[PDB]
Amino acid sequence: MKKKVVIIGGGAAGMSAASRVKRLKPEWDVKVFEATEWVSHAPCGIPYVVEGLSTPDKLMYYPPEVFIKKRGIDLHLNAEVIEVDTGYVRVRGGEKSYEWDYLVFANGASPQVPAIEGVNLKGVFTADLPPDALAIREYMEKYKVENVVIIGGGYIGIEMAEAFAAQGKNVTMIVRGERVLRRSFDKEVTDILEEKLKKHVNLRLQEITMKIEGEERVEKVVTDAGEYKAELVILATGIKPNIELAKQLGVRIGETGAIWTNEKMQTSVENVYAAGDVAETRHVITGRRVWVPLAPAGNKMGYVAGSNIAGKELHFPGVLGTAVTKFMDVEIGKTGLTEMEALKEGYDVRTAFIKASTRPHYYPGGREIWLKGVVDNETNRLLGVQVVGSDILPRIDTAAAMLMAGFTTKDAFFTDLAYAPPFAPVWDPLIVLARVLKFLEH
Amino acid sequence: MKKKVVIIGGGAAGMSAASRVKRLKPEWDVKVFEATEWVSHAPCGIPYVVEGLSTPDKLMYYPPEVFIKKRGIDLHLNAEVIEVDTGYVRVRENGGEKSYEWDYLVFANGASPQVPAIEGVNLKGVFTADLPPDALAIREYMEKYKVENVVIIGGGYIGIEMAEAFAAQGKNVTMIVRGERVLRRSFDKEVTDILEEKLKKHVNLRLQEITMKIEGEERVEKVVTDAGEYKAELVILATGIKPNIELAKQLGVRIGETGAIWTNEKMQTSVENVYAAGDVAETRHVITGRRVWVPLAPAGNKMGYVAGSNIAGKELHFPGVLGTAVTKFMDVEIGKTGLTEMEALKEGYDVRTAFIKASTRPHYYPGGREIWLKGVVDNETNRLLGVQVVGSDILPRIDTAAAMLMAGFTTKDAFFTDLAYAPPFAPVWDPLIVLARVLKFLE
Ligand SMILES: Cc1cc2nc3c(=O)[nH]c(=O)nc-3n(C[C@H](O)[C@H](O)[C@H](O)COP(=O)(O)OP(=O)(O)OC[C@H]3O[C@@H](n4cnc5c(N)ncnc54)[C@H](O)[C@@H]3O)c2cc1C
Ligand SMILES: Cc1cc2nc3c(=O)[nH]c(=O)nc-3n(C[C@H](O)[C@H](O)[C@H](O)COP(=O)(O)OP(=O)(O)OC[C@H]3O[C@@H](n4cnc5c(N)ncnc54)[C@H](O)[C@@H]3O)c2cc1C
Ligand SMILES: CC(C)(COP(=O)(O)OP(=O)(O)OC[C@H]1O[C@@H](n2cnc3c(N)ncnc32)[C@H](O)[C@@H]1OP(=O)(O)O)[C@@H](O)C(=O)NCCC(=O)NCCS
Ligand SMILES: CC(C)(COP(=O)(O)OP(=O)(O)OC[C@H]1O[C@@H](n2cnc3c(N)ncnc32)[C@H](O)[C@@H]1OP(=O)(O)O)[C@@H](O)C(=O)NCCC(=O)NCCS
Repeated sequence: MKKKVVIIGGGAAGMSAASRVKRLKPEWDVKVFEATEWVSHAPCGIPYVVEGLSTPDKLMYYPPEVFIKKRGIDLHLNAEVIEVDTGYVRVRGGEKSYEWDYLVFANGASPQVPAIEGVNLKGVFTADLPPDALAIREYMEKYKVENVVIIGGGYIGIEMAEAFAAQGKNVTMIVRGERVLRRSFDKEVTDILEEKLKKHVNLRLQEITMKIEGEERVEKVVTDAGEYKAELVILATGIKPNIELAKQLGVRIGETGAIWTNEKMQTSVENVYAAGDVAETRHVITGRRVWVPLAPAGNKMGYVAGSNIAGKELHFPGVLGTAVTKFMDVEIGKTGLTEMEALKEGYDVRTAFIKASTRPHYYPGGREIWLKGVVDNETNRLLGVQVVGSDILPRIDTAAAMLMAGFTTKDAFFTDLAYAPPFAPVWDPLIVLARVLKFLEH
Repeated sequence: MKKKVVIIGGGAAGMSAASRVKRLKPEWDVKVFEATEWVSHAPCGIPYVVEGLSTPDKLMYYPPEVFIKKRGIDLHLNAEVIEVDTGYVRVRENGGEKSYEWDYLVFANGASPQVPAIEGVNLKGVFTADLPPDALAIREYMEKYKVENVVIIGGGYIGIEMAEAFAAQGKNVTMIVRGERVLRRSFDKEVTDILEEKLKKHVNLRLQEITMKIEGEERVEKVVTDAGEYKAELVILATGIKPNIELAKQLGVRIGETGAIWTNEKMQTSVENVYAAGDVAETRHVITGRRVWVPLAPAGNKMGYVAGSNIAGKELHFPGVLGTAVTKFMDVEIGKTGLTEMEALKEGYDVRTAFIKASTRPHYYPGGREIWLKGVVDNETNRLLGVQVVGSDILPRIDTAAAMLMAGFTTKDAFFTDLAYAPPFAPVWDPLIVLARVLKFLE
């Protein structure tokens, strides 16, 4: 029998789920309901759209007709799913009902709303979806901005901060405690991003935002600490998964806050799946259920969800917590457990923090790179690697493979990594790190 | 007790071994005999010093003072090992000869360029690019004599790296390649073709030519091949290299089928207490398990490390090599790991391949260059046999793939590996992941 598949949300995870199902089952009716004008879009591009490095149409991978005419997917744009119950969906010109044999929550995560005064003032913005990027640029046109404040010291906030310093503004970051990205990175890595950050940005640590002032336009921001002139505000205080439709069916919600899924991306409710930013996943090292709202996993989850619906078993092994960002000259990145995390999990750990060069001592253009590694004292296995400086991608990606596989410090050392003078030093920083840790054996 | 450890060769392999031994056994007598004046040197920097992009003193990692004073190695510079016998080594240093007892011996005397049977190889103006003294000799010749036209006899990596060194200096460069294509021995056609496009535009690329003779006055002026003549004031012979095994043979040391000194995981040779590390040594291949010869720097260094540890009674095993290597001509990056399609087929594998094109950034973020990937896969097990990468930003794809191959990843293992994404780094689907997907998990 043909079967009716319904997908809520037309982002990365949603279309990956949509494509996969139709690809495997062309005779099946695959509907996607997206609330906005946007499909196959990238929230990752926003900062760079706003910076103006590029345009907002380039936050699409594929246009609608590629999905409808070229891939046979019944794509409903401007369509908001408002209710769900067993076997039925309710959507909004018009408010119609649809039946499903399978359901995918490819539903994403909306930004967290801190309840303080002036949050609703023309002038205050939160960066999540592509319509937000156009709204900020449509604003900087209708008004004249020179002072910008950013509440949040995470990555979303840093990328937005950079997106304004490049446009030559007086930017102020207000983070709620002792360091930037304290939740995800360790101090000795975070310090090196901050040296560069302090300089190009008014970094205000250990502060809480109290109110936002203005008329109908924003004009000032007050914190427990001091006042700052501001004509535009970005709020990046974290995000939370859109779980409100999920509960509508008493789908299990994870310790994490996101929708509980298994290896097949199935939920606690039969024929109901979940993928992307709404979905809680598994950690590859730890085995703990964890929430890591990032793009590559989002897509893979959609791919995995699509496959199981179309009746070919596939497992998603989980995630490593691999992530990477940048402030100007400085590349920041991790994969696996941070020292803090590894401690929280009750591991017995040793660590190492080294500096190296990015090129051999002869070939020019050699820049600095720092690496912190975390190792389990009992097994010698790597638990995580953090890298900062220049040219950190080969290291992070490489270490991610090694972790996936459960490499030891010794396994890493003898791995045949490449060397040429225009590429890396003789002793690759990753294998240097792995040597400084040592291979202990009772 | 307090053993005597003698190491022939002061390159990466020798110094790694000497350092390791002394580090584990500080009460031991450790001697390094190096023929030249250079210790801890980088022959890998010869092309870049020739280009003038770097000074020669930059080829040394540590000054010899560090090994002697700071580490305790009895380093003997300008000292050549002439004969080897069980227990003894004959060395020529201060014009004369002398004798040294060894309890442990390491061959780290590397590999030297193959001397071709052409007439006129010994004219002045003809150089080999193998050791640091060569790089000086090349600059000093360009200083003493006017050079406009440069001819490279090559095809392989050194050749291309030497060819580039002369081009960006404005010189007129010609490459003589025996048979169909550049780098034909180590890469597949569809990979080298992309480099070759870039080569021909900045090089007089001459394929399927056997250089017959090098002619000139007292010094070089022309190169004659069975294809024709080429005006040349300077010649680089880079037709391949051979392991220095002639003094191993005196000891009765087993030589592997590759031509290099046979070893095991411990870097031990056929002869008791005798070791070999670096470009002299034959090692294991991580995938095939076959004996292989890959004269490259990171392996040579680890081989020295491993040899040192075993001499000093701390057992360690070198797992072998993947055939991982990387080069660049201009802004074209070329690199491989594992087996090519040709190697795999030669080894009798049931093989499927894929060749894809992608970008280094997403279509929003700018600066996106082109990247091409080739993957070889075993049909029966779904495991990656090898990956070749060409274009821009290829280091992540090779290093990551190397780890995967080292470990025995399948295409599905590769596909589901948590690789990093941010716009200034890569596209949402890393080109490696696309390769793994286009390859397929057929079972
Ligand atoms: C500014 C920013 C920068 C980022 N940078 C990176 C990065 O560098 N690297 C990285 O890996 N990740 C990054 N991410 C995260 C990445 O964008 C997400 O993890 C990924 O896009 C998740 O895809 P998704 O389809 O699951 O959710 P989304 O991409 O958010 O798609 C969900 C869609 O569902 C729609 N929807 C919501 N509710 C309904 C409803 N009730 N009815 C119908 N439709 C609905 C929404 O309109 C939305 O379009 C970034 C995110 C942001 C916000
Ligand atoms: C032009 C060029 C470019 C290269 N580029 C790269 C690259 O990009 N990446 C890479 O991984 N590898 C590269 N290599 C290879 C790399 O240099 C070698 O694999 C590495 O140096 C091997 O170290 P080794 O000590 O075994 O040999 P060597 O570094 O050559 O050391 C051997 C030493 O032993 C000495 N010796 C020889 N005979 C005697 C004797 N009779 N008595 C005493 N001493 C003796 C020699 O003088 C020599 O200094 C390149 C090589 C060349 C020539
Ligand atoms: C593109 C998207 C819809 C997924 O669709 P997908 O079909 O799984 O991925 P592709 O369109 O690239 O793949 C189509 C086919 O081409 C092949 N392919 C992809 N790239 C290729 C390449 N460069 N060379 C050769 N083949 C390629 C794939 O193998 C696939 O084959 P298959 O259908 O048999 O599996 C989804 O990832 C998306 O919405 N992306 C944009 C949004 C986003 O990811 N943003 C990032 C979050 S901020
Ligand atoms: C340098 C050489 C002698 C090896 O020496 P080594 O002692 O084994 O390696 P290092 O010099 O880095 O040793 C430094 C020590 O400090 C440690 N260290 C700590 N932090 C470090 C850092 N951030 N970077 C490098 N080493 C660090 C190393 O782990 C090592 O520890 P160990 O003594 O306990 O083993 C050898 O590689 C050589 O001669 N190289 C020159 C030629 C070459 O590199 N290649 C030739 C062709 S390109």
